[PDB]
Amino acid sequence: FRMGSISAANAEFCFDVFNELKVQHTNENILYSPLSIIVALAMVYMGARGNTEYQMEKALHFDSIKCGKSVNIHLLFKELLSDITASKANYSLRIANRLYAEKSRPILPIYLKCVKKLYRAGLETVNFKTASDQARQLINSWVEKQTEGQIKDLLVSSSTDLDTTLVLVNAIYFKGMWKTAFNAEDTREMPFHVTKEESKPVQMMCMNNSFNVATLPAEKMKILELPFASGDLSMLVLLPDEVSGLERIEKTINFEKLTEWTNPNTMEKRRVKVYLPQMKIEEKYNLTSVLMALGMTDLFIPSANLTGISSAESLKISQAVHGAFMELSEDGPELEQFRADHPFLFLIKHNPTNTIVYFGRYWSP
Repeated sequence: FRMGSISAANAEFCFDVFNELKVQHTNENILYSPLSIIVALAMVYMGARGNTEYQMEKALHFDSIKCGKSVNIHLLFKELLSDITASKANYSLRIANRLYAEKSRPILPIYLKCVKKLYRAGLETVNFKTASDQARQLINSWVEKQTEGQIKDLLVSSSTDLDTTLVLVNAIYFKGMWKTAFNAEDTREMPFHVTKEESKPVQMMCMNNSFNVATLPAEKMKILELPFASGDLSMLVLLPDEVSGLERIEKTINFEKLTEWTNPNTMEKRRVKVYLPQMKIEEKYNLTSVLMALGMTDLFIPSANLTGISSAESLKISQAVHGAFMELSEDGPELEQFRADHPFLFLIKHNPTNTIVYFGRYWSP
């Protein structure tokens, strides 16, 4: 299992991000890709030195797993992304990952070559100094095109100016299809109980088929596995038994607990009557504060050491922005109930590696 340590680092980072993200996104849907974020940061890490590099190594959990000392890590991420990025029939996963760099911060040839070999077309030089607004529009157009129109204005107007030197831009798009097709003649409006007092209407899909499901009364939850019609991704839905059971589960979830709850011992194939809201979600984040709070403070202040990217005097990450879009479309004996009509957590995983590709909270339609 070559990819096992990288999958584990990604999961630990996922829950580190969730713990920070949820502090400032209360009573809100959450959707992000720990994988696309960690790949973006690994690309920057390749050019970081000194304390900046050390902080990233710890915060990305690389301290537990040519182009620098961590070339193997870069090689494993490149291989993993190549697996999951693809357009098959009924499967489209796109990651848009780019570091935009000010013209007057010349890029070291070695970093440019390393990005070409390991991180695709992941680096672009632009004129922020005297064309920061055109640069902004060009960046946002690229993100918008790569996400099939779904992630618009990722870099907002206040975010770039003549002093911008580096912007990390990361977006992920996924559109897949349910394997057990939900028949649209059964989709209908049902109340979603955001709280015991507040309900909102949602288009609710209904399925009745064999599914793997963990039934966990000691944790007061059920975990449903939903395969997709094509690709090697699947969804897990963690549904609290109680209308307001989410908070207790968010306070306790981490990589170790998630592994315990999904152990194959208690995952059982059985007939399930599933109610699930239409899963089409978009979220955008400025992750600068979150990543500083995780320990990568140096990267975002003028004392950043990015001398493996450029020898220029001043250099730092001005903004790190992430946009995530996820959609699953449909196709044209007693049952266990799985009625996801109150807030829940969900994730999309890459089955061959157990890598978390998306992590999210469904709070409200």
